[PDB]
Amino acid sequence: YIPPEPSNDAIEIFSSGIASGIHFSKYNNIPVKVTGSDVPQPIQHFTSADLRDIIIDNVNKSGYKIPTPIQKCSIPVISSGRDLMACAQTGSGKTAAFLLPILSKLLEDPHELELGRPQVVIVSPTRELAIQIFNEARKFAFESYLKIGIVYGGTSFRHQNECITRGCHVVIATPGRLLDFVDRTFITFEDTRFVVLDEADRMLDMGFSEDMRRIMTHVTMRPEHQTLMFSATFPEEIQRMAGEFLKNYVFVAIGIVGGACSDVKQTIYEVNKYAKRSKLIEILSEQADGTIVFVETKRGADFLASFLSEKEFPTTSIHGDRLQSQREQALRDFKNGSMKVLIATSVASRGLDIKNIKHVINYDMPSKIDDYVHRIGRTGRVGNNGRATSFFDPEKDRAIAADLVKILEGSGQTVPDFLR
RNA sequence: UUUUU
Ligand SMILES: Nc1ncnc2c1ncn2[C@@H]1O[C@H](COP(=O)(O)OP(=O)(O)NP(=O)(O)O)[C@@H](O)[C@H]1O
Ligand SMILES: [Mg+2]
Repeated sequence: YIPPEPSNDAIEIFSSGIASGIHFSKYNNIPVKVTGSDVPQPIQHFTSADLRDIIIDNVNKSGYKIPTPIQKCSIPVISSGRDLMACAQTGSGKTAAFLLPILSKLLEDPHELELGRPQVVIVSPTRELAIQIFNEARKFAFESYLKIGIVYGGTSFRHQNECITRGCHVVIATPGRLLDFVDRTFITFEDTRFVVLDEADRMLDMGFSEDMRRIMTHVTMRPEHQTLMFSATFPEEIQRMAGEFLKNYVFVAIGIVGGACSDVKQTIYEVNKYAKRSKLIEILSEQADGTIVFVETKRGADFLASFLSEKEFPTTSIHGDRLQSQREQALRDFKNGSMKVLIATSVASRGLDIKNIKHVINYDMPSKIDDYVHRIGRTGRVGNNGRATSFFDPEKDRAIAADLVKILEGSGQTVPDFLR
């Protein structure tokens, strides 16, 4: 496919991001928990966290005034050479929480850039999230000698291998296409001093564990390396599995682990399978701009997108059955307003940061409450408000009624009797 | 099922 190359104009490099909301201040009212031995103190300002000036400059140009709770706790820990497990609600700044200190460390204590040997490997559960992280990295490393780069499936192995063999300090990647570059020995980890697993709980779950074990357990892995794990959810059982790959690690949690973001007004409707589509148009007809509808299957996303567009709703979709180029273009169109409605499977439930997403609709409830938390988290980020509407079907979503209630109470939302 | 060479 050969995806479009990223521009270098500071106007584009800094076009990605959401402006802090009116509730930004509410962040410090959130309880903080830290566990571990001699954990460095939390920094209170970007200009007092031992960050290289280049980095701080890019932060100011990115529009940040105050670090968020996880950034305050995470930055000093990473800067200290410590391993980290960080939990913080969706849209609360976790990406910068690990890029700033890592990027800063690359300039502060430089090592020669070898070929096919990255100094930082950041892994992602989805392709679009990989490129998003990739662009934030370019944003924070803007106007420096640092070379980023990204590797992910659905693209021509040649154009990526190309960009990489020019040498990259930081490599963002999805598991599959990385194990490919690795089994073909074009990529090796002798110089990898930072291994970051974004959406870590997902990277370590049944789906990805084997591939993830192989990556981190590779015979080529530099014995001395920091391992950082971040996520808005982290089931205890997965936190135990993570520990095997962490050394004397610090644990930080802002708020309730796996807790939903309190800035998203959540509403749950009791709808039956065949009553869902009219309800959807009912809602979209009332207001359709900036809405993402989450469905259960790939075929379902495509069917619904086609339906909606035949009814005068500028709609596009994203899921695994579309060409990688269509997946990227669909996000493009949603970001610049071309498309007003985005239909998606959980391929877009985690980490995506889209300014236009003003409403999240769970057309189909997910089977796991954690997936619910990430999905509604695509809205109401950075202290801003947001709404999430979910269609609860008694015919099949009884199993998640219990966890949904807890998440609802836990985020200060109202619980409808039918869930009880 | 959804992701993931
Ligand atoms: N300190 C800050 N001040 C203002 N805005 C920020 C700040 N830090 C990050 N942001 C922005 O807010 C959005 C949320 O950051 P992001 O790193 O995607 O959060 P998250 O915690 O990773 N979310 P999720 O991946 O859904 O759990 C991004 O647009 C950032 O640009
Ligand atoms: Mg994230």
